[PDB]
Amino acid sequence: PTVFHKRYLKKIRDLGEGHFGKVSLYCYDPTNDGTGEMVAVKALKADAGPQHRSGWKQEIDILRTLYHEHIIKYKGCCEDAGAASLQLVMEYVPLGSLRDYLPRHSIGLAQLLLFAQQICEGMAYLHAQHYIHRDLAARNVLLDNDRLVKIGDFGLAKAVPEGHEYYRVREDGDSPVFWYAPECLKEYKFYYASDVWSFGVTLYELLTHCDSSQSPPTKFLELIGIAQGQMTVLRLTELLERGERLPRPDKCPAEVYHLMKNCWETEASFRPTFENLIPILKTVHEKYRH
Ligand SMILES: Nc1ncnc2c1ncn2[C@@H]1O[C@H](COP(=O)(O)OP(=O)(O)O)[C@@H](O)[C@H]1O
Ligand SMILES: [Mg+2]
Ligand SMILES: [Mg+2]
Repeated sequence: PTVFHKRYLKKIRDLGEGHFGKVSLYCYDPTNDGTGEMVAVKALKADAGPQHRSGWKQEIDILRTLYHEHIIKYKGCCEDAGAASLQLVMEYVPLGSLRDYLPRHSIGLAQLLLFAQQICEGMAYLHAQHYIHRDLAARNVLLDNDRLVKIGDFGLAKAVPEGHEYYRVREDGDSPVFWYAPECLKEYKFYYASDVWSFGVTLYELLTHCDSSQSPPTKFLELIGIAQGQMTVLRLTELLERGERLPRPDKCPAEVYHLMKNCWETEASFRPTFENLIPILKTVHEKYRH
């Protein structure tokens, strides 16, 4: 509901880009003294078409209705006269995403399992609100402090109508295919269980400290090959249907890899829900903590 006046917004730096969104760091200082809050402002590029504009409206509408300790905090909106739409104002998390933080900070196993438990808590809340995230990846998991994680980026999020188990989307170039379950790839159907598959991929990213050489696109493309014409998604669907999976990260405990593999069941109903994962991850974190 809050309205931020463009008048008092001072750009500090960009945090994320590019086609078709941009996240920037601003100081919102109405007193003009410097005591003003630091905010992360997400803007829709003025060049964006109707499809991305109706989607952006949905992203703001969804984030506005969500309230959870593991979901990025919505602060309000700013009128972007130049766009012309709304700029999404949210809390700024200094440590950034796990994708940017982990390659530079060796975090212990216990802490990574805590982040994974918190991701499941935030996701179970999201699923109880009858929404699917559709872009669950380490790049979209923001770190508030060494012990606290927050899910962001609701750009692909959708409301799943009551009584329905899935939502159908179309063939898109920006689809994060390397984080997607086979039902999404082959039938274009996104179930609550499809987000669980993406969590298994996110859990794999965390256990690899988001190392680029071990990332899901890197590993799947080494399996698929780069001279496949328009067939990368087809070869991906085929390798997953044959039971091939991302490997066990170095130092990942066997039980944790088995949990990962269970999130990667080909049959969507054989996967645990986020509600089932919470006590499991609480127990595993407790085992590994010291
Ligand atoms: N609240 C925030 N605080 C700090 N960095 C953020 C915040 N929101 C986003 N970012 C950074 O900007 C990147 C892009 O933001 P995101 O919402 O995921 O946009 P996109 O839809 O283009 O992927 C994130 O991966 C992260 O690096
Ligand atoms: Mg993102
Ligand atoms: Mg996004």
